[PDB]
Amino acid sequence: AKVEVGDEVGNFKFYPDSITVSAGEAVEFTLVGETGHNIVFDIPAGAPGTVASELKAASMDENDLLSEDEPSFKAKVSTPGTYTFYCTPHKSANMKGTLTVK
Ligand SMILES: [Cu+2]
Repeated sequence: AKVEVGDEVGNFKFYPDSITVSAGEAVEFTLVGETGHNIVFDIPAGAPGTVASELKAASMDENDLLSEDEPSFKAKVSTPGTYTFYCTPHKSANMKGTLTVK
């Protein structure tokens, strides 16, 4: 799947903010615009440790931002369920989306 992160007008959004993928299908986040962003998954409380490792490996580090020099990030989640992801700089601005894995 492909998700655009931000736009050329500097809005703090994922495009689309809701994606449904198959197990193990990579979703490629690509930066659009000059504002840096990243993607970190929320870890469901109560999640088994296998789902928590997977979601952490599918997340960018705190000190990592997509830039014109690193414009994409690829995440793969194979466990069925729906997961929330957000951008750390603009988490306050409701810059978030959902990933449904079938
Ligand atoms: Cu952002």
